[PDB]
Amino acid sequence: NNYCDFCLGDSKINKKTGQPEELVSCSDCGRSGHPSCLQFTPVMMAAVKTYRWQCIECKCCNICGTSENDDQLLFCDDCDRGYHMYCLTPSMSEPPEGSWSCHLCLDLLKEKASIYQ
Ligand SMILES: [Zn+2]
Ligand SMILES: [Zn+2]
Ligand SMILES: [Zn+2]
Ligand SMILES: [Zn+2]
Repeated sequence: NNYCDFCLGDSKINKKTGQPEELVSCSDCGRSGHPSCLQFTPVMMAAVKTYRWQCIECKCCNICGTSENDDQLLFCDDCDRGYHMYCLTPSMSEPPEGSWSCHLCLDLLKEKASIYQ
């Protein structure tokens, strides 16, 4: 929990970059990483600190709260939250093309959301 799974560093030292960098930790299993190690964009690096982020193994739909039907569980390209295609309104029959930003991110980030330009 107090070490980055990817570089084995900690909050005091990112071993890849040499800089101090906060860890983000999965709210369910404790899997931790530096945001840069997790290869998050600066927008996502920021977003995962504003809510109880979950790693891919633990990720649940933010709407229904389940981790079932992973073949329909979208990840927002800005905040990394999961959403089932069928939980969205309107429901999506097929996955989207290109980048996809959830409603929370569109509201908060506006023009900085991935879906734009
Ligand atoms: Zn790291
Ligand atoms: Zn986890
Ligand atoms: Zn759902
Ligand atoms: Zn989002």
